[PDB]
Amino acid sequence: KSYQERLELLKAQALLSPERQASLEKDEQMSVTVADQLSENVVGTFSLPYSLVPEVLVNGQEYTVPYVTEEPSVVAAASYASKIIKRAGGFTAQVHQRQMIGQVALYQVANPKLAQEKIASKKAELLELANQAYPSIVKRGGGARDLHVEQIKGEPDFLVVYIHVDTQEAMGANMLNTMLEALKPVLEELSQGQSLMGILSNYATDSLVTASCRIAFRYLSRQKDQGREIAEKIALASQFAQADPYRAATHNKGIFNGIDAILIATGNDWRAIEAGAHAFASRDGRYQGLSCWTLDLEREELVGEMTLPMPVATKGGSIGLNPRVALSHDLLGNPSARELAQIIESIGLAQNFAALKALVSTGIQQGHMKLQAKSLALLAGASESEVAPLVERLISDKTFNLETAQRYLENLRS
Amino acid sequence: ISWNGFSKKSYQERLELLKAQALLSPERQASLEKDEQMSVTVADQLSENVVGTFSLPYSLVPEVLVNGQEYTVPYVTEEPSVVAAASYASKIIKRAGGFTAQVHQRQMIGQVALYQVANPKLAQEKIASKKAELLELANQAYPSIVKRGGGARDLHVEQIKGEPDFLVVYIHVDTQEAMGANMLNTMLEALKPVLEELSQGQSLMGILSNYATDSLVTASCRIAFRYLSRQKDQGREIAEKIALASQFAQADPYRAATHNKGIFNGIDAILIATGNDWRAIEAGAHAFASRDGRYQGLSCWTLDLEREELVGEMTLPMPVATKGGSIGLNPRVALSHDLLGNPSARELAQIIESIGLAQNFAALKALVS
Ligand SMILES: NC(=O)C1=CN([C@@H]2O[C@H](COP(=O)(O)OP(=O)(O)OC[C@H]3O[C@@H](n4cnc5c(N)ncnc54)[C@H](OP(=O)(O)O)[C@@H]3O)[C@@H](O)[C@H]2O)C=CC1
Repeated sequence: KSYQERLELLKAQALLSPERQASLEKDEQMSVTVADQLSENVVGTFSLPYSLVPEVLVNGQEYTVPYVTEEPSVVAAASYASKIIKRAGGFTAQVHQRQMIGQVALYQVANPKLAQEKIASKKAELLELANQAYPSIVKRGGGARDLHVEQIKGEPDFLVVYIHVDTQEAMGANMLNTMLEALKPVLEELSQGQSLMGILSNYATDSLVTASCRIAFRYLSRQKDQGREIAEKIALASQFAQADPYRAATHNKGIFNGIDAILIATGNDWRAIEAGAHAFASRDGRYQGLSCWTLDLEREELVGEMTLPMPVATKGGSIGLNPRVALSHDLLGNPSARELAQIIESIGLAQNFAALKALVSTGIQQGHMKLQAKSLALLAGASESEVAPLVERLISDKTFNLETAQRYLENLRS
Repeated sequence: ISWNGFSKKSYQERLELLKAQALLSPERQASLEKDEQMSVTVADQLSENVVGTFSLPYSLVPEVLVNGQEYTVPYVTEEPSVVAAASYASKIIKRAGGFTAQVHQRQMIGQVALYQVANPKLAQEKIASKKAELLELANQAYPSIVKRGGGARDLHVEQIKGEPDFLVVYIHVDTQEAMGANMLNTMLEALKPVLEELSQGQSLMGILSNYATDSLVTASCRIAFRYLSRQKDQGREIAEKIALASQFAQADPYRAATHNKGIFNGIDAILIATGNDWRAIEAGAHAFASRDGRYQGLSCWTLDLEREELVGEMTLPMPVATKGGSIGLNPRVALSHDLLGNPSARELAQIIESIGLAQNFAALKALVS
């Protein structure tokens, strides 16, 4: 469909209220005046494409997901993956926890063991102090929930106080930074040490979210053995990303083609999600692929699963200022942060699935066979003028290999 | 002329000050003054299912001094204080002589993964013995790049034991001003048949790698203590605390993630402005951060007590581009490159690397002060 036909179709689907639909048809943008409130030294605005990924089925609810990407084929891939996985029942997703982590680092602590025990014994008192430093969140039902103290040996040694905070629908960088700043004096007195910093942590292991899918082999190919072969290769591709960091970077980049597209569309901080997830990818001592694809040979199903820190937000940042971000949240039915996180996780896994399927699939047939035959021609030692006759003979056979290329090369020259 | 007063100037006055700097041609200045955006029609050719466009702020970071050359850096970010921090850091570091940056190598890596190789050692030697023949085969698969002076330069083979074992053929390719995903993927498709024949194995995939360790770029600065504070000794204390914060990021992954995020507030901002793939740079760099077995901070700040200097350094994979993709289709991306003086990709990599370190400096300074 054309651009305009896409708008008519979206209008007929009634996914947007009449006002939002009109806004989108006028392609309403954040104004320079509002942009001037989001950033500094603003001299204009910058536009990217805004696309829709239909039929994203998460926990039995179907969504049309907005994407902002400049990379060709990314949206098409996500739509393709979503369609297949919808046939296979959609995604199942869950939030394990949703809390943000902040830390105060202390140094020059003469007696770290005692300091650790003193601080741990004042846990409730210190959590009450953080809550009083930012009193709005407790009134609204959130707040600082836990505290842990760790010694980190090295050059020099650090004593690190971590707080775990329920920030509800917000990202909470300012909340944690305010709470941590209030804790510094008492943490110094309790430890008799020096406060180095108090800052939120983007290694958001209190906000893990998991999505999965289960794809019968028949959705991968009609030829019974073929679908199994595609599934087997996708699992092998997932295993390869576990073995080679050079593959892992590309595997995970492919996930974030999708994730970053919907983060931008929803006003979320993708540098934060990227950092937390790529750090999560090396928690076992090696940088590895973030998702796992495995075979269910008994059920003949390909199983995909991906766990990430996904501390996204539905309030704050530009979510209220950029009008198209507001439209994106409306388009999704105004999900909570937890629901949004589960949608984003599914999208990331969908994006990954389309990449792996394309990576492992072979045989352009008509054109691929001439590519194959020319490579074998050259390896056989064909010179420049011999290549075209060679390829022509090869591709005209039911099958061929290097030995065929070499034998025909000898016929050519003899 | 001076950039003083630029942040407090109105939008209209900022544009006038930019005009006074004579950084842009009449057409580009006009384009910016009308805030010209990529149209829906052009967007419709860059992506699929397009139903509109999405706008973000566009800002300038002036006085970025890299290898004796001064730049006005464009930023696209939605996070308050990011542009201000980068501008603050850049001015201080310009006072301190600016950045020194160098490109160690500029090549892309692609890989073919082979499995079911009965004799990996033999396959490894057979493949190595046809190296020159394989490199020429790859170059003929994408002959336009060779006409421009690039192409496949090297090829090596590794056994990666595991479940199962893989035999991996890596190619190292000079992609010139492009990122070269299509170039490498095309060469790799051509290599699959012959690599399978040589190895007597099965090709699993042939794809470029975003772990771009053949494209490392290093940037550094040396900031006298007196540029960190007017009160003198306070400057040394700030230097000491920034070095400590850098060390904390070597010790705790919970800190390293935030440290590295803070770097990419800046890097991704200029990547978007120049039409480059920020997922690719993010992935390779975060992968680089755990090369020593632990996820660690990507930059190092150290005290030079003897010279009374705070020293900053950062090495990253930075395979950025000046040709291809949306580069040139989005009118503001074309404008961003003109704004930088149309740097080569190598030059741009050095500017971006410097920007990331500048951003990092402002984050750490604000954190410990
Ligand atoms: N994991 C990944 O990163 C992957 C990314 N991509 C996406 O593809 C794009 C990057 O791939 P890429 O191959 O670089 O882009 P292109 O496919 O568009 O190829 C680059 C084009 O620029 C031309 N050109 C002009 N000058 C030069 C020069 N000095 N050096 C090289 N080329 C020049 C080339 O030659 P000419 O016009 O004369 O033929 C060619 O047409 C990005 O959008 C990326 O996101 C795609 C697949 C995988």
